[PDB]
Amino acid sequence: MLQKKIEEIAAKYKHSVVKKCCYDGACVNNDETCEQRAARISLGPRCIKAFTECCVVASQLRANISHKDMQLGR
Repeated sequence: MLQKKIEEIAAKYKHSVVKKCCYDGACVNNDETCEQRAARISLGPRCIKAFTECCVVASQLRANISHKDMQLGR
């Protein structure tokens, strides 16, 4: 599951673009500051909470495991 709970919340967005936003969120740079690590969340509004959210849930998916769940579920 390199993106199961995140590809699901991404696809269930009321905005095709929010999909990419959550895409990075799950692929967050490393810690909390996801797009923040990027440089400055400046790709859109739905992004801020879309990516931030997918990156936070992804944050808990990768902040506790380190295998199928982490390596994949992230």
